[PDB]
Amino acid sequence: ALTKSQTDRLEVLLNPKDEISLNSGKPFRELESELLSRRKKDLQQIYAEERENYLGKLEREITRFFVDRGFLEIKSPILIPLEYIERMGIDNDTELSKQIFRVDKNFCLRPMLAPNLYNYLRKLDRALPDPIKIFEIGPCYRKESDGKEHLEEFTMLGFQQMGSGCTRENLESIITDFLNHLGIDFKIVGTLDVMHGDLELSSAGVGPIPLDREWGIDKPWIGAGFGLERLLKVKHDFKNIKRAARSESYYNGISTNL
Amino acid sequence: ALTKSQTDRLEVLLNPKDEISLNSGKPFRELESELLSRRKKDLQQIYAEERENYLGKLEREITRFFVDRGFLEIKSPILIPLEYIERMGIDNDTELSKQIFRVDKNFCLRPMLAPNLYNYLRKLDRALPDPIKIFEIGPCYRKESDGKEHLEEFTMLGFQQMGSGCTRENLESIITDFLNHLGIDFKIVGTLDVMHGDLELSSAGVGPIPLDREWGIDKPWIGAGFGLERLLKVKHDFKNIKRAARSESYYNGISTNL
Ligand SMILES: Nc1ncnc2c1ncn2[C@@H]1O[C@H](COP(=O)(O)OP(=O)(O)NP(=O)(O)O)[C@@H](O)[C@H]1O
Ligand SMILES: Nc1ncnc2c1ncn2[C@@H]1O[C@H](COP(=O)(O)OP(=O)(O)NP(=O)(O)O)[C@@H](O)[C@H]1O
Ligand SMILES: N[C@@H](Cc1cccc(C(F)(F)F)c1)C(=O)O
Ligand SMILES: N[C@@H](Cc1cccc(C(F)(F)F)c1)C(=O)O
Ligand SMILES: [Mg+2]
Ligand SMILES: [Mg+2]
Ligand SMILES: [Mg+2]
Ligand SMILES: [Mg+2]
Repeated sequence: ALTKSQTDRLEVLLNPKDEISLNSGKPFRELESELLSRRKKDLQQIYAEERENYLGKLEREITRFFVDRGFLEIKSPILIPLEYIERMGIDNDTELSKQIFRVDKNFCLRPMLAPNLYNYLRKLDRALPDPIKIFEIGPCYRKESDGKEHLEEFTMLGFQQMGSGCTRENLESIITDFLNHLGIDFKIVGTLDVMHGDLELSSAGVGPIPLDREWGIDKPWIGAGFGLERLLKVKHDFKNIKRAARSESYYNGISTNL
Repeated sequence: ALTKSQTDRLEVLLNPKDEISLNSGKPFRELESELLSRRKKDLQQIYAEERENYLGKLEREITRFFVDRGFLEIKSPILIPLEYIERMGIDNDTELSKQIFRVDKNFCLRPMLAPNLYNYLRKLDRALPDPIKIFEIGPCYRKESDGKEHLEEFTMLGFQQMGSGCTRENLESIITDFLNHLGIDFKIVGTLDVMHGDLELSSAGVGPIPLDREWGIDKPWIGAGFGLERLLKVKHDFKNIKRAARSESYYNGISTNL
């Protein structure tokens, strides 16, 4: 009989498509040696042929999608003024209020892209023709209870369109084309949320809303935010989102502790 | 005569290749209106035709280079254990000691890639054939005095090879092919530093060194780290590195305050 510790160890080495039944009579040392050999060969194959990181490759694929659909690629600060959080309407009695990683006195690691996107929409409206279409992909940070769907350090896609054409129908069409392009099953639940079963892939919004005024925004808009690691978790059928994270423990979902 | 404040404003709107002499008799309001029109059209052109962010595009170009030369693409945590800094030999009497952005009690924003790359070299040596070739591109953070060559939030390329072939000659060849591929003039000064005039583009190293033992490393290695914003600063002839940063004030080196 395998111990709980022994099966924890074998699960770390098990990949979702592996056709190995641990429940078999063979001893731990044999099962472990078999999985070690498979995971080493998986890494050798990546090293020999493709060599691209899941998270980076997904970011490049998403970037190509939105650039081709006419969205401007934004790269804005990750370390943002703490005042952006309050101006987002976030204070006591909101969950996000307590999830913020603070740096020094006046700064924090961004938990969301909306502040910087708001600022870019306002400034670019003075230069660019209607409608204004932008997106950003990059790190975001939230303090979280241990979860199989939550990382404290994750990667967010955010996209926003401002001006004409900002209808719910057009928003659902962007989401639908995007996730069909990636090959990720979903349902849109209606603000609106893009779900994979019980897992939230995205929350999306249709403006205007009263908050827009604080940011100097006075036009209709549509937008959404997606976690890339949740997308990888669904696409690759990982049982825990840690396999998709920036990590020293997993490479493209393969254990690095061999 | 233009005030210092007025010329500060016009310089924000001036692009390096602009053939406009501010020294001309025309009044501030006219010069400003002329530059505003040029910068707006520069942004319209980006929005119409390419739409890619300088920093992201450079990252993708560098990624393609190293992947094609056989380096594995790494994406590891940006928020790292504070213990990695001490184990790097960094304490009082080192500059970097005081430059660290600390988060909570046991963590910090990484100021360097060497800790995570060291850990990846050690773990991948159990799976991959010799030599082991990896690279990473991503955010790094250092507290800095105001500088025209320094950002507090920047982007670092790090690459490292471990095992056979780790000679100084092979290291200089990687650097030389890389910067000739990007079109960036340089000189190698000899550890070794890759300089553009007085601007340091890279510091590079040849192991083994005694520090390797703390990280479980016992093979020869070569590697280097490059700041992407310094590369963009040289390539685009920006007078201040802020034009290349993650920013809300500049898009591809064009002022967003129009
Ligand atoms: N801690 C996290 N780890 C991974 N992805 C996250 C995390 N927090 C948010 N996301 C993703 O980022 C998207 C935009 O943020 P948001 O809509 O605020 O998520 P959320 O409301 O916190 N969903 P949830 O925390 O699961 O109840 C979400 O739809 C998720 O896909
Ligand atoms: N604050 C910064 N802003 C932008 N790039 C940086 C910064 N700090 C380091 N870099 C880049 O990262 C590379 C690797 O880090 P490192 O060799 O430690 O730089 P460095 O020794 O601090 N050079 P310098 O700070 O200018 O005296 C450097 O060669 C720079 O190109
Ligand atoms: N509220 C989260 C997710 C989100 C939701 C809807 C619209 C956007 C955005 F992309 F338009 F910003 C983002 C965030 O701000 O990142
Ligand atoms: N000392 C810095 C830069 C550096 C220098 C030489 C080698 C590397 C590396 F890529 F091999 F890590 C990195 C850092 O650690 O990022
Ligand atoms: Mg949450
Ligand atoms: Mg949500
Ligand atoms: Mg320095
Ligand atoms: Mg140096």
